[PDB]
This record gives sequence, C-alpha cells and structure tokens, in this order.
Amino acid sequence: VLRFGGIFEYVPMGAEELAFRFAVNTINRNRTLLPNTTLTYDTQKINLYDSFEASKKACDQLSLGVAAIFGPSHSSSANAVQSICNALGVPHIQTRWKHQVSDNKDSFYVSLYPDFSSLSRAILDLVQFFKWKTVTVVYDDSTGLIRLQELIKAPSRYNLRLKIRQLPADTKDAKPLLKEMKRGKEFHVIFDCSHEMAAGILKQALNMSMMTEYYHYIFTTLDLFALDVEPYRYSGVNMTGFRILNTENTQVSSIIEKWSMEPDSGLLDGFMTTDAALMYDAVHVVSVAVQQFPQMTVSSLQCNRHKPWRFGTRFMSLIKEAHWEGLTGRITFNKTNGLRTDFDLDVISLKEEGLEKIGTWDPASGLNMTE
Amino acid sequence: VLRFGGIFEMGAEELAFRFAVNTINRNRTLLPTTLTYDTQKINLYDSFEASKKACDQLSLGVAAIFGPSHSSSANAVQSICNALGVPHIQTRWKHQVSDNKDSFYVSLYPDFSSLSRAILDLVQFFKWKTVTVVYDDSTGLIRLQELIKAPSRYNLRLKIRQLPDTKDAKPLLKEMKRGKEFHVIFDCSHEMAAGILKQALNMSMMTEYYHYIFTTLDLFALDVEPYRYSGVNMTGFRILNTENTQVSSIIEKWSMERPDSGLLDGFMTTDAALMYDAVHVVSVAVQQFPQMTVSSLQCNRHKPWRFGTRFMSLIKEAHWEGLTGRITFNKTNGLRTDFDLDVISLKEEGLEKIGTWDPASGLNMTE
Ligand SMILES: *[C@@H]1O[C@H](CO)[C@@H](O)[C@H](O)[C@H]1NC(C)=O
Ligand SMILES: *[C@@H]1O[C@H](CO)[C@@H](O)[C@H](O)[C@H]1NC(C)=O
Ligand SMILES: *[C@@H]1O[C@H](CO)[C@@H](O)[C@H](O)[C@H]1NC(C)=O
Ligand SMILES: *[C@@H]1O[C@H](CO)[C@@H](O)[C@H](O)[C@H]1NC(C)=O
Ligand SMILES: *[C@@H]1O[C@H](CO)[C@@H](O)[C@H](O)[C@H]1NC(C)=O
Ligand SMILES: *[C@@H]1O[C@H](CO)[C@@H](O)[C@H](O)[C@H]1NC(C)=O
Repeated sequence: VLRFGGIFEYVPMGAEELAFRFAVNTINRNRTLLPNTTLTYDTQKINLYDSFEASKKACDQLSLGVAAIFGPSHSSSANAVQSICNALGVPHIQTRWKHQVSDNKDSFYVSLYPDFSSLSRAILDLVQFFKWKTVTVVYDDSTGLIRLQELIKAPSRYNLRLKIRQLPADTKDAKPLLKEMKRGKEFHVIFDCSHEMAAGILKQALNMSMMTEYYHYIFTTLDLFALDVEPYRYSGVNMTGFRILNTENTQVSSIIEKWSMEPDSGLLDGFMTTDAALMYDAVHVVSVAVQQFPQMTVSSLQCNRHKPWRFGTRFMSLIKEAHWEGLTGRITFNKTNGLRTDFDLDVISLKEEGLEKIGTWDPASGLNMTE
Repeated sequence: VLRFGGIFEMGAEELAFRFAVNTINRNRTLLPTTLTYDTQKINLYDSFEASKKACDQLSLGVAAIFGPSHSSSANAVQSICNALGVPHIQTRWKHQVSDNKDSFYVSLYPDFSSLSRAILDLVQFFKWKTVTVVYDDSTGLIRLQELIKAPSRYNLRLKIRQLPDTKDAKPLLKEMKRGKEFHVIFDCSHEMAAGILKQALNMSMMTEYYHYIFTTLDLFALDVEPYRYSGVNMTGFRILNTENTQVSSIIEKWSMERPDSGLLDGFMTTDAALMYDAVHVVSVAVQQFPQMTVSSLQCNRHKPWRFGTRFMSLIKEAHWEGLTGRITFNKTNGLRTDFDLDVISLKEEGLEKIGTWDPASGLNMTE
C-alpha cells in the first residue's frame, strides 16, 4: 500500500483531478493491477501560476510520503515541483507541455503529453498533403511560437509563404483579426488555441460569412472533435485536426462513459478531454512501473533537510521504460528527454456527416491517408 | 543602515553589484545611511536552490532581492518576493505571463517589444524586402515576436532559422549563402555573434553583398578589426551611453578591478551596467523613504513585508539617469518600455553611432 501526489487548480471540481481519482479507483478494483497492493492519494488545490504555493504544497506531500507527484498543469508551477522532485529524487509526472530548457538538467520527470515537435511536424505533413502555398498561423499566447517552431522555420527549407498573427485577450475581439484575413484573402489558416477558444472563434467566423468552401482551417487542439460542429456541417467549409485519444476503441469508449457518468458554449457535454485522458493514463503507466517493483515503500522527505529518495533512480527508470496501451494509444518515452516523442495520431476532418477519421499519422510512418 | 540581496551563478553582474553599493557608500549625495549586502551563489536553472537561498536572505532581513538571471530561477524568487511583499529586481528579460499576477518586481532590461519594433524600424530604413531571422534558443521567438508578425501587416518575406555547437553554424551558413540570403538578423549573445562572424569570414561571407543586424546590445564590445575593410555592413543598437564621459570613467574604474575569443578585454556588458544601475535606482527610492527598516520574514510562516507596497511604489516611480540612459518604468507592467537607443554601424573606422532611436520619436538618422 502506497500513496501518490496531486496538484490542481483551486475553485465545482476539475476534470484532471477527477481523472486522477477515477484512475486510482479503477486500478484498485481491477485485479490485474495491484493484486497485493492498494493506491491511496493526497490532493492539493493550489492557485496556478504560483510557484511558491506549489512548492510548499509539494513539500507537504513529500514529508507526508509519496512515491510520485503529479504536479500542476502550468509552466511556472510545474517547473518548481519539477526541480523539487529532481532534488529529493521523487518522480515528477507532467501531463501537459511546458517550455523545456537545454540548460536545465532535471531528470526526475516525464511528460505524457505528445511531444509538440512531433505534432508540429505532423501539421506541416498535413499542409504538404493539401499542397498549400500560403497560410496564416494565428496563435493565442506567446508560448505558441516556441511550441510549433518546427513549422515556423519551414519556409526556409521549403516553398512556403506563411503569415502569422495573434489574437488579444477578449474572445469576441477576434472579429478585427478576421477582417484582416478576409481582406487579405487568407483562407488557409492554422489555429493554435484551446478547443474552447476555437469553438468561440468559429462562432464569429460564421457571423462573418467566413464558413464557405473557400476556407480551410486546421487546429492544434487534440480536443478538436469534442466540438459541436453541427452549425458548420453543410456550410461547405473544410476543417481538419488530429486525435490521439482512441475513441474508436470501445474499451476506451466505455471508460470515457463511466467517467462522464460522475451551457451554450459550442462544446459537447459529457466528453473527456485529452488532459483528463492523459492524467488517467499517467496513473496507469506509473502503476505498471510500481507493479514491476514490489519492494517499494514511500518515505517522509524534508525540503529543508536535504535527503534524496531511496528508490528514486530505480523507480524513475522503470517509468521511463514503461510501455502501456492506454486511452491515448501506445505510450512510450524518448529515452533521452523522457518525453513522449513517439505516438499514434488519427487525422480527422469535418464532412457532411460530421468530423471523421480520414487517415492516420505518426513520427515513423509519416502520413497514411485512407483515400 | 539596511541590507540588500543578490543571487548569481567571479561573475560580472556580481561585481557590478558590489561595486555599485560601494560607490553609493562613498558618494555623498546618496545615503548622507549605509548599504550592506548578502551574496548567494546558486546553480542557475535550479528553482529549488534559488527559492531556499532567497528565503535565507528574507529571514536574514533584506529590503529587496536582486534575483537570478534566468527564467525558472527568476520566476521562483519573483513569486516568493510577491508573496512576502519584498521588491524583486530583475536585470534581464524573462518570459512573462498574462495569467501571472505578481506585482513586487521590476525589470531594468529594455522591454524587448520596444527593441523588436526598433529592429523593424531599422529594416524599414534599409528598405529590405527579404530577410532571414536566425535565433539561438527557442525563447527568441517569444522575444522578437513583434517582428515575426510584421509580414502580415507589411510587405516583408522573411525566412527563419535556428542554430544548434558554435562551429556547427557552417552548414547553416551554406544554406544562406546558397539561398542568396544576404540580409540577416541574429538573435544571440555577443559571444555567439563574435563566434559566427569568425566562421562567416572563412566562408567568404563578409563581402559588401551581406548586411547583418544584431539583437545583442553588447554588439560593439566586439573586436570588429578583421571585418573593417571587408566591405560588409553591420548594424545594431546600444543603450549603454559610452558617449557620456561620466559613464566612461565609471566603466574604467570598473574594468580596473577584475583569450582569443573575438571579444575586447576591459569592457562592461549591459548586464553588468544594468545591475549597477539597478542598485542606484533602488537607492534613490530608499532615499525618498528615510523611515525604512528591514525585517526578518519567514517563508513557512506567512507574513507580508511591512513597508512593501510603499517601497515598491517608490521604485516603480523612480526616474534615474544611469549608465544606460534615462530609466523609467511602464506603470502597468513595471517594465522599462521607454528608453533611448543609439543605432550604430560598422564603418572603415570601426563601429560608430549613425543615429538614435526610441519608442517615442521613432528613428532619427544623422545623415
Ligand atoms: C452577426 O453579429 C452582428 C453583431 O456583430 C449582429 O448585429 C448580426 O445580427 C449578426 N448577423 C447574423 C445574421 O448572424
Ligand atoms: C528523442 O530525442 C531526440 C533529440 O531531441 C530526437 O531527435 C528523437 O527524434 C527523439 N526520439 C524519437 C524516436 O522520437
Ligand atoms: C577556412 O577553414 C578551412 C578549414 O579549416 C581552412 O582549411 C582554411 O585555411 C580556412 N580559410 C582561410 C583562408 O583561413
Ligand atoms: C553597405 O554600405 C554601403 C555604403 O557605401 C552601401 O553602398 C551598400 O549598399 C550597403 N550594403 C548593402 C546591404 O547593400
Ligand atoms: C506600457 O505597455 C503597454 C502595453 O502593455 C503600452 O501599450 C503602453 O504604451 C506602455 N505605457 C506607456 C504609455 O508608455
Ligand atoms: C534628430 O536628431 C537631431 C540631432 O541630429 C535632434 O536634434 C533632433 O531632435 C532629432 N529630430 C527629431 C525631433 O526627431
């Protein structure tokens, strides 16, 4: 019997927090996992973008005695708990993308979120398939540039002429930006934002008769198809994106169901995000690591009192090597970056019947289209 | 008599800090009071060690911490400073976040959105149609983003590359030479720059066809001797007013205290000059607040700093003529968005001021 850690936003409850609890409870029930063990956990609710509070709440979970911390979903917060985890030798489990640094030499952490250099290369692979010559990439926050940088420096190695814009704070302030694209005849567009931001801008692009067949939008969000695309079914507009969540598999469909069993924004109700799906998978991927390490026993470690974690290098090694078929498909880590650089995607596009798989992608095979 | 804080990777910023408080002590005009300080040497890119060393300086009792010169390290001490209400003094650019609501901090480094707008103002003056922007690390994209999204509002067609090893820049140079990319912007440290110029030279890439612009403000602490009569054009900016002799003599007694790399020996970087100015800009704030007294504050024991909101207010309002010119802060971002630059270019006599710039006036060229 051992304990896990968790840090989530403070507020109604969070979707990642529920995917975490729900995950350890189905690990308890399921015989195959922990036939001689039981998962308990400790939840901490911190105000995000607060490195200090995240570090303290982290140290409280460390003295309490955890085998791994599932840190916050933010840049600053996650970097703090990542450094504390690397110091005291306790594994850090990130479920989102954060800006990494070459200088940084932390090793006690892994990220289940699909390496975003693989996704940027999948996007341009999709632009190659569409034979696009021009394209306007519009991002939400500045980190978007660091994210899909492999796409930004394609025009230098390729024959591409892409403009690049950004949208302000207000959601509905996207109309002026849309006026400039409409006016600039920029029909091929990539959007770097959350599926919520996306559903919001599509509702405005619609008001600006911008949903014709001339336009073709690609989306960064993997939760693209948790969107109510009903209003744009027969508008003639094309839309494409990726999906790492294998909802095609019924095992995944039933898990998503018992999870959803527990407003007019444009989103569909009763859906599981990839952030929630990645937290659920994280719990399972670390459960298979501890499964191969029956001699595990948490320990009370203090931040002020320097003291590495006993079974750290061993546990972290079993985690970076773990291969697990989860909701998001085959899960494996780049031995160098402990970063998930190899994964399977399903390219999907809007049709007159709705969004549907038109092919697959992956860093290896490249781009396979079911013509 | 009060104490200051400092965190560094001896270093040039650390010496500019000590040197700064010692000249504040000597100089009558300031502290007619005495400055003592506490130095901490942390391994950079270590949020944890930076937070602990910071809390040790907080319990010790400081009036302000001059945090580390890194993203992660500076964000940690920035959050701790905002919590315990002690002013944070950053001297470099770090990626800021809209969500972040910390207020106890200011950055003397010139707002990099003003510099990105000065760069394109320079590209407008040169009437460049094409241009290849090559950055060093990924944060460069976030930095000069105001330039990257110019092609959408303007008539510009700029490529964009990244460099990996210093000497591994040759393949990148082959692609530019081959792609006829003569107009080039470089986003890197003056050390990286001096290194790539030495290679561009070996590749007969220093002709009059090429024209390089540089992000580094320490551009002209470079040995540009080998490219004097090569015919190549080179341009950059300078916020350090070495033209002013007061600044020239300070830089001198500084270089009196402390390899074939392409750099010039005995120079003061803008990072060191900004630390020196920081100490003075915060000294003028405490000068207008004689009722100041440091306090021992604990991290585990929540307790804001008494004269925090007041001190931080006197600092964000402080106007000070320093080594880097007039220093003032954007009331909203506590970020130095208004400053004076001196555009400089390589001639047959060497680098020299060919004009000035600033967010207000725009671009003034001494034709
Ligand atoms: C679109 O939005 C405008 C306001 O921006 C509103 O006045 C108009 O009724 C809308 N047009 C339609 C028919 O959707
Ligand atoms: C692992 O990381 C290296 C270096 O970033 C990268 O080149 C490689 O593609 C990654 N591994 C895989 C198979 O994705
Ligand atoms: C440039 O570098 C090459 C390879 O090291 C060297 O052989 C050559 O002499 C250099 N060019 C000159 C003229 O210095
Ligand atoms: C560089 O400067 C000289 C000054 O005479 C100018 O004639 C030339 O056009 C410039 N080089 C470029 C980039 O054209
Ligand atoms: C401060 O920054 C804002 C952008 O955040 C800018 O619009 C404003 O002009 C700056 N303050 C002034 C008036 O100098
Ligand atoms: C242009 O520079 C001159 C000095 O050469 C300066 O006196 C003048 O104020 C500048 N013009 C303006 C106001 O932009």
